[PDB]
Amino acid sequence: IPIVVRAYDIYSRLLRERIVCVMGPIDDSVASLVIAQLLFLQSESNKKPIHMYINSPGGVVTAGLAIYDTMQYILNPICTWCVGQAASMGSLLLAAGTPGMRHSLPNSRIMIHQPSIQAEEIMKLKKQLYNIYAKHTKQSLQVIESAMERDRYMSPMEAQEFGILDKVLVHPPQ
Amino acid sequence: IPIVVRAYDIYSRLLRERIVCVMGPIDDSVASLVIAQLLFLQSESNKKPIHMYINSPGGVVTAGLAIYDTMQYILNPICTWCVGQAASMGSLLLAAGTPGMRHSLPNSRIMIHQPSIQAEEIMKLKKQLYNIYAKHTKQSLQVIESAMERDRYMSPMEAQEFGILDKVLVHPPQ
Amino acid sequence: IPIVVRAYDIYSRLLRERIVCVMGPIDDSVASLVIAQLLFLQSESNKKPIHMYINSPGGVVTAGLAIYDTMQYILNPICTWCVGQAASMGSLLLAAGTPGMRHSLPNSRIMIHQPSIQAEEIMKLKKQLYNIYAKHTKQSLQVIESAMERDRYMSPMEAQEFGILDKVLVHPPQ
Amino acid sequence: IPIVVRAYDIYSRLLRERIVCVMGPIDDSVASLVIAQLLFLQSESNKKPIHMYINSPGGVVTAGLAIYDTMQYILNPICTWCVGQAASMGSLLLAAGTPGMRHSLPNSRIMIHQPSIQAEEIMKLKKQLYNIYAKHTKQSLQVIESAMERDRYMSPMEAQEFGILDKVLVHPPQ
Amino acid sequence: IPIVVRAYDIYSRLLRERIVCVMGPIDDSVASLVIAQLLFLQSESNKKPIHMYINSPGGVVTAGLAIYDTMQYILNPICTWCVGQAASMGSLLLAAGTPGMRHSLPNSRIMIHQPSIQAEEIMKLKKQLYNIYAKHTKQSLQVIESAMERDRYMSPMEAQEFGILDKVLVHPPQ
Amino acid sequence: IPIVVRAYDIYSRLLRERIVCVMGPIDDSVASLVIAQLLFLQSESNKKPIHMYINSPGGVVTAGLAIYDTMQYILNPICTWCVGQAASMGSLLLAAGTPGMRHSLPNSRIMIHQPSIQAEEIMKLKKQLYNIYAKHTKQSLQVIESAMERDRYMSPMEAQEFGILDKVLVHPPQ
Amino acid sequence: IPIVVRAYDIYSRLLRERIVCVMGPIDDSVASLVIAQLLFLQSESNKKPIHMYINSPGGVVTAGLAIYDTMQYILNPICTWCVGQAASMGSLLLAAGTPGMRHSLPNSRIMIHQPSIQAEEIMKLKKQLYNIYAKHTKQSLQVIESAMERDRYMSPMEAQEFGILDKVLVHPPQ
Amino acid sequence: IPIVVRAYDIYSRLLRERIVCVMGPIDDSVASLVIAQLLFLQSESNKKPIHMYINSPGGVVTAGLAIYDTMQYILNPICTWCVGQAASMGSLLLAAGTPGMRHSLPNSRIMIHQPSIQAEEIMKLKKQLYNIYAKHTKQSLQVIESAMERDRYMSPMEAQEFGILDKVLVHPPQ
Amino acid sequence: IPIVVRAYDIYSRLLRERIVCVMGPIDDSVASLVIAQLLFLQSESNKKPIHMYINSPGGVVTAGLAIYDTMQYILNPICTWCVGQAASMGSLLLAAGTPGMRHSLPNSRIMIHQPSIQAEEIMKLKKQLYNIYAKHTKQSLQVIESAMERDRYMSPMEAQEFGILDKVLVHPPQ
Amino acid sequence: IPIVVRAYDIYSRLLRERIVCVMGPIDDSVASLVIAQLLFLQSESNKKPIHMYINSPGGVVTAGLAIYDTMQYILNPICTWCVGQAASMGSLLLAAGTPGMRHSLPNSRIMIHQPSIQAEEIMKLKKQLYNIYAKHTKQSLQVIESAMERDRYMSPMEAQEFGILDKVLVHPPQ
Ligand SMILES: C[C@@H]1Cc2nc(NCc3ccc(Br)cc3)[nH]c(=O)c2CN1Cc1cccc(C#N)c1
Ligand SMILES: C[C@@H]1Cc2nc(NCc3ccc(Br)cc3)[nH]c(=O)c2CN1Cc1cccc(C#N)c1
Ligand SMILES: C[C@@H]1Cc2nc(NCc3ccc(Br)cc3)[nH]c(=O)c2CN1Cc1cccc(C#N)c1
Ligand SMILES: C[C@@H]1Cc2nc(NCc3ccc(Br)cc3)[nH]c(=O)c2CN1Cc1cccc(C#N)c1
Ligand SMILES: C[C@@H]1Cc2nc(NCc3ccc(Br)cc3)[nH]c(=O)c2CN1Cc1cccc(C#N)c1
Ligand SMILES: C[C@@H]1Cc2nc(NCc3ccc(Br)cc3)[nH]c(=O)c2CN1Cc1cccc(C#N)c1
Ligand SMILES: C[C@@H]1Cc2nc(NCc3ccc(Br)cc3)[nH]c(=O)c2CN1Cc1cccc(C#N)c1
Ligand SMILES: C[C@@H]1Cc2nc(NCc3ccc(Br)cc3)[nH]c(=O)c2CN1Cc1cccc(C#N)c1
Ligand SMILES: C[C@@H]1Cc2nc(NCc3ccc(Br)cc3)[nH]c(=O)c2CN1Cc1cccc(C#N)c1
Ligand SMILES: C[C@@H]1Cc2nc(NCc3ccc(Br)cc3)[nH]c(=O)c2CN1Cc1cccc(C#N)c1
Repeated sequence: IPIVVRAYDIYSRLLRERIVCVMGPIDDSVASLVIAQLLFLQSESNKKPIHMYINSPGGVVTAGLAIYDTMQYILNPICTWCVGQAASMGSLLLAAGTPGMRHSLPNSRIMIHQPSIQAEEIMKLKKQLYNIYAKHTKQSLQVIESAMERDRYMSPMEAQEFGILDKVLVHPPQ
Repeated sequence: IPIVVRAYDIYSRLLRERIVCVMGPIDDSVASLVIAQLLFLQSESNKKPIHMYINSPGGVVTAGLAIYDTMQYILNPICTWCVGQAASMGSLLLAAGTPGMRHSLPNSRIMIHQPSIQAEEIMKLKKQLYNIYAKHTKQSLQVIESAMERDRYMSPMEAQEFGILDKVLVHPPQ
Repeated sequence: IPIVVRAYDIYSRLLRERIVCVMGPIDDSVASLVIAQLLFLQSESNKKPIHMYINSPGGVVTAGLAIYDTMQYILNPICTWCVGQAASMGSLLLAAGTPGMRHSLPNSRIMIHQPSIQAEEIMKLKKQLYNIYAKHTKQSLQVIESAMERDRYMSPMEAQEFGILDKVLVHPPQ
Repeated sequence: IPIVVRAYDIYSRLLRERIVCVMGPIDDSVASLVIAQLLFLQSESNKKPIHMYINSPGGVVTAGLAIYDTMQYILNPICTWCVGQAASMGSLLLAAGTPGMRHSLPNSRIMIHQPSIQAEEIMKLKKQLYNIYAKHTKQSLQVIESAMERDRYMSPMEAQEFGILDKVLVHPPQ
Repeated sequence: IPIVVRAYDIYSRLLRERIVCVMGPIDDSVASLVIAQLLFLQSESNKKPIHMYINSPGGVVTAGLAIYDTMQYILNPICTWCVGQAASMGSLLLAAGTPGMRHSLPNSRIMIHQPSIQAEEIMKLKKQLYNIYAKHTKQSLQVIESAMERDRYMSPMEAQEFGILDKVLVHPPQ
Repeated sequence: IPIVVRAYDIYSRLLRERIVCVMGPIDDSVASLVIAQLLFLQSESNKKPIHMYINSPGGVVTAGLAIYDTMQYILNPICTWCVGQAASMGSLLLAAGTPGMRHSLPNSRIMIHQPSIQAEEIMKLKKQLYNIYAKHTKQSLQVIESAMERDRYMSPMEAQEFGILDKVLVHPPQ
Repeated sequence: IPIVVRAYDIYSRLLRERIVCVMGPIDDSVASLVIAQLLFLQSESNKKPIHMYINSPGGVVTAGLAIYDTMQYILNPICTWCVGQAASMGSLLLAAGTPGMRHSLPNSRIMIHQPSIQAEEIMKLKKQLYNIYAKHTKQSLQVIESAMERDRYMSPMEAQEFGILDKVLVHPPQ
Repeated sequence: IPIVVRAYDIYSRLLRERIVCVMGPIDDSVASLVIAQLLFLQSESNKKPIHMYINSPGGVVTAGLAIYDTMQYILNPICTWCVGQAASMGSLLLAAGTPGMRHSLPNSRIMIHQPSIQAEEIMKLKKQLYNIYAKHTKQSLQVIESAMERDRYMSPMEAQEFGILDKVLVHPPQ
Repeated sequence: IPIVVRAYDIYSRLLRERIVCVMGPIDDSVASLVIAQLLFLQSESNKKPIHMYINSPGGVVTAGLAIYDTMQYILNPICTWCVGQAASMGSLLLAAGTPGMRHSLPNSRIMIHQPSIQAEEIMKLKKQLYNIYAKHTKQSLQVIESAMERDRYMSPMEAQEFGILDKVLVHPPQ
Repeated sequence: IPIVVRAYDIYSRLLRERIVCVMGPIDDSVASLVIAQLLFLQSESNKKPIHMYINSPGGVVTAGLAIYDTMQYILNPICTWCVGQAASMGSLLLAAGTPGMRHSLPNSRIMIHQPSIQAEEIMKLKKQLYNIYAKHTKQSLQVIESAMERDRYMSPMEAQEFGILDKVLVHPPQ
């Protein structure tokens, strides 16, 4: 994490590009940082888009739900880019983007299995996650449950036709 | 924790927005930090409100009681925002907010079970918590005990009708 | 631990409000820090009061005795504020405050039990604690020993009746 | 890691010479840093080349594939310099360089074995790697699968004739 | 590691004397740092010499080969000074210096045993080291193999007559 | 564990008195041993009763369910004696006793909270536990769910009137 | 594990009842023991059946395949009994039983997900498992794959109608 | 633990003298062993007494209560002998002995402080302990609670005066 | 590991069936035990065959070579049965069996990759392994080197075609 | 620990010579063992002497007091032999022997410092030790306190003239 050039860090100038990247497992600290960055970008401008690079092997369910609630709260359109992999919570945040701005890369893998203590609490968490999926991906609850029951990854085109993604860019279209 | 924009980081500008975030488990250090931040915001202006983002999986009983005493001591109205999950100790602070300023998010989870060496000390602490709940939630001691005896998470609407929350917002007032 | 406001840390401005915070267990380093802060505050002003916030689950006997000797040595009046829990050494430093200026929040906890290798040394230290309590709380050595034999936490009102506290404030009296 | 010469660190000036370096094992953080550096160099100039030094013993397949997708996304030609060794996951990044600009030092070691929990996921990743190698190395899928099935290190000349490298420099052009 | 004086660290000023010290075991990070320092000194001036202090108890074979390739690539004459000892890779880098500039100290010990799990890879690396020694030391492959097969250290005079060193200085000749 | 007197061990003569014991946490090995003992006692006599002492603080749900299925399969009447305590799983084993043979000592403790990765699996297991309780205790599903939702122990008389126990002996009734 | 009755152990008499118990995770040692027990029971009598109790959360794939090959090699009919739970690797052993002798208790759990570095080898093992399941359960490979692609536990009736089980007993035949 | 002389172990013959020793902390296994020994001695003879040597630094409240219930259940009179020391549970089992047979050695130490997650559970357990003490020592609940609220050790003579002991023997009756 | 019946352990009767199972990784102790068992079976009868069950994930090269030299030294024909898998040294011992007696089960996995500090020593050992394979498998050195260079598992039929096996039995000979 | 010869262990025959060796630190287990052995030797014959070899670097105060109470309780004359050393509790048990039978060896060292949580408890225990010393050694309390306050060892002759020992033997006097 070297300093890039007014003496900005690689992750400091990154946020100055309206970009909030969620790298690694999603924990309480990472969730709080992402929420703070999203709110700061909203304060800077409530109409400009905010990019979110999603590369996480999982995380906490409550953390992802808080990040999703913050994303939906702010009035900025969220462009979710799956740069790497999209685990259960990562894939949820990916699908939680604005309709028509959920992009990805050719070798990006998406997974919605949600492998997951309090039985009733986690089951109701799964129920509300199914609800969020049915809302964003424009799908039904039965198909979402059947898909999340299978422990398997999906390709960019599969995720695009299923509703998780919208576009699959290989190079900047010009 | 990158630097945002006079060379301030996330957690510094967060406190400059009259906002305090009790993130992670509540311990002696976190409790002291929250108390200092609340008192500093009071010093800045005793009239302006203070926002408290509550996302904690639990914490210490004495720490939460100290945070509650500091909140009640300062003359600033406390807007408790349940951003994520609100454990027993965090749920107390969420209920200890100003009447009419205890907000939450759609996918937030609130718990008041308080899954809790000195048996008599922790019992008196539980009684103090019952009293605080009956005071802020405008409920009785019997119902509070019955609710805190069950290990479960309440929904935003359930916590709003029970007395823990006041409003359940999805987007800012349009 | 963010930066507050000329780019002062939270704990730095804290010491600039004549406040010393004895947080967490009391050890040699914490004791040296508290002693240095007290002496520096005396240097800044020998007549202005010094506020000592006490929240500790215990500590070292010699460390608490050093802090007490430093408090008694400096001419400044020491306002001991119990914010959280006051353990053996915490409660001892609390009772060691200037008469008429020992305060505690409504839900704070006080305990002088002192749950007491050199057996004779620690016993003589215990006798010194007995004497200090008899001096400050205006109580007799017999009742002090009888109370310290019981392992329990005193409430702010109970500690005020016992002579450990002078006031139990709920809100700034105006 | 000393400071070099306006108070620039060695790795800071390194990124300031359009020179990215995938050193050590490839993980989520390292891949995120590499992607950020690549995108920042594209922002500085989308036509000037970008140098990528590869001395990695491997890493996460997802991370390397994300780095590859980022390299292919940006319009800058990527000069992949194999320094020391180019393990499986690095070898792809070494083979993914712009044609006519993939260099390697005389004593560098190249390997594409890619030693190979979700079986279907990792095997689909292996198939994607086969496709990428066939694309960049201009080789067929059968020969790539045969070469990656053998656990061995190729020499710079061997990797050059195999299509992984374009030049094997001993000294700069005289 | 104090600061020497325009507020330069001891190692920062060391690197400003055209000097790169390979201290301790040679790992990937140390190898990358040495390569970056050598290339930076080249950029500063490709004509002035570069001093390399070699004191390491071993290291990685690929790391030493990368350092050697970097040394041979840059057009700067390398003055290798053995300060304290020279392990297998250290002694190799020592012999890899410019003819007539491979100095050492009286009590400096040189070892070329190379106590070398991919067996074929390490054996091919061993053959590469044999070739490098035969090139620089101006010796044959058989004698180099016989020497590296024995696990023992060599004195500065023995290393000078064998071809590893050129001069054995005690004090600056004036 | 001394030998008692034909040179039998404590736990050996114990099983020779048709007396099985579930001590400590219930696990795969313990459950297998209990099943083997129950089947051996059935082989010895399918009509004579079998005593099951329960002093377990819990264990695996599948193990307790295996023990329960073995108890139901064997035709022997099972006298479940709650000695010390009967945690959730043990409590099921305590409730799974033959009607009119579930005994408990005065100071014994009963608890059916069942505090408990696959969400749906554990939820269906909890549903099966609800069904088993409704069957044995002659209670409804709603009351069982309400009771098991509260994390608290029950007294012998409370468990007897609730349906978990039948008799509360202090001494052998004669 | 006390001694039962000529001073036989629990697991000793268990094997003397032509009964083998695959308890806990399946490893090399456990698989070798199961194979030895099966072959010894065959030696005793090739016509008499052999009972295999299956309570395992999984284990090594090669170990389970060795157990399956031993079961199929011996001429004795294998009566599989799912007690407690039959995880993926055990489920095969449960499904590999003789047609018409695969029993399961009411609360037992069956799972065939087979959650599974030698990527190619584990995929070929998964294909062999597909073949074995298609053979024993009298189902097509497509349905077997679509079923075990989901991570879930089947009930006794579900596994019986799917082909993994034959009978679901609650009590011995009256 | 040597063999004493029909090849008896020291503990084997010890238990053959109608003597049970609760040595060390009281856990589930120790509790089960003590219960088994007591019931075996009852089986041997219900009239003859049973000697219980108590040397424990503490233990589990549930284990001590189980041992107490077993002692009260069996008709044999229990002669409690405090050897070395008697902690909370040790002293409870000591006082639980038959009246007129609770002995202790001259230098033995008795402590009933009971220094003690479920708050309500442990509190009800402490209430049960208060009741047991009031029953056996013939003391009132108020004085019992005020006594064990202090953390101190009673001498054999003091414990005899307090009602915990009946005799303090220095030598057998001459 | 129960006892089978004149009070013989399972592994004891196993060796009494002229069988020597090399289970788990091959180490010095396991190699010594296997050699001792082979020589004991030779002493019992030099004409009767000796069965060697091979289920190993790997082992030491020297250990496997010692086992091979022992197998070749004794005049008994060695029937090597691959049960579950045959790793680097396991597969070598398997191929080292007497011609016409190397058997394997349908689902067994054979691998001769031999993924193998002394470099020259291990390379000479691997050359010896090449020679042994060429001797027993009737194959040439080049093909053996090509096969062992690939990290993959051969099926029983493939290993039979490659000369490692002579038969692939599904059931005993009818 | 070999077997000596009717197939008796070294320690078993040692205990059969009326000898109890308190070897190593004195803990609850060793204390119970010594008490049991002493009582067994009493049961065998209350007139014959009992030898006690004392070689321990310390132990527990309560354990030593229990051993002392057992020694004084039994009517057998205790011959305490100091073999190698005598720590605080070891030296106490040594002095606790019968007058005229407290022997030792030439190079045996005696220490009575007693370097010693519960301050008041250990203080009263050390007072009891003072009393025991004054009783057995025929000395006063002041001298005993002054001696135990010094952290130093004593020679056999010093301990004999002080009262701890009675004789200092080198060879059996004949
Ligand atoms: C109203 C309350 C206060 C507030 N304050 C500002 N100030 C701008 C700002 C925030 C943060 C940084 Br860093 C820098 C500048 N902007 C807002 O959007 C909010 C909203 N809050 C409600 C709310 C809603 C949903 C999720 C969360 C959460 N977590 C909180
Ligand atoms: C009177 C005593 C001193 C004092 N000092 C100031 N100065 C402002 C200030 C405080 C902190 C930072 Br950082 C920056 C500026 N402001 C106050 O509100 C208090 C109140 N204190 C009593 C008190 C009451 C309740 C909880 C606690 C606690 N813990 C302490
Ligand atoms: C006389 C000796 C020197 C001295 N020096 C100053 N200078 C002011 C100062 C101190 C510290 C910081 Br940071 C900044 C400014 N002020 C004093 O009060 C003392 C007293 N000392 C005696 C003494 C008494 C009791 C406890 C301790 C202790 N520990 C030491
Ligand atoms: C459109 C989206 C936003 C964006 N923003 C800028 N700004 C320049 C800049 C970036 C970073 C630093 Br540090 C400094 C300056 N430049 C871009 O190339 C992209 C592309 N993004 C899409 C995209 C494509 C492929 C991989 C990833 C990833 N990870 C993301
Ligand atoms: C051509 C490529 C880019 C390049 N860039 C510059 N710029 C100067 C500079 C470098 C680094 C720092 Br810090 C500061 C200033 N100078 C060069 O010598 C090289 C050579 N590279 C090829 C190359 C050859 C041998 C080993 C490695 C390696 N590892 C890489
Ligand atoms: C029919 C099958 C074979 C069998 N064999 C005997 N033999 C007596 C015996 C068993 C064990 C010892 Br040790 C000593 C003597 N007795 C039986 O009850 C059963 C029942 N089995 C079915 C079954 C039912 C429920 C749970 C499990 C389980 N786990 C297994
Ligand atoms: C022919 C070969 C030798 C042999 N020997 C006997 N003896 C009886 C016996 C075995 C074991 C104990 Br313990 C006690 C008595 N009985 C047999 O079934 C076999 C079969 N063998 C082939 C074979 C097939 C499948 C899996 C494995 C494996 N692993 C091995
Ligand atoms: C009636 C039930 C069965 C029974 N069986 C016998 N047999 C004698 C015996 C027991 C053990 C060994 Br070892 C050797 C011979 N004797 C009895 O006292 C009891 C009493 N039971 C009830 C009961 C009461 C209190 C605590 C517990 C407990 N834990 C259990
Ligand atoms: C001659 C030497 C002594 C000897 N002794 C006997 N006695 C039979 C016997 C051996 C072992 C047990 Br257990 C029980 C009975 N039988 C022999 O085969 C050998 C051969 N030895 C040479 C030799 C050759 C190859 C590998 C090794 C090895 N390791 C050793
Ligand atoms: C009266 C009570 C029962 C009793 N029983 C016998 N039986 C002989 C015997 C004991 C043990 C083995 Br092993 C073998 C044979 N002999 C006795 O001395 C005692 C004395 N007891 C009281 C007592 C006094 C002092 C310390 C402790 C202690 N700890 C206990």
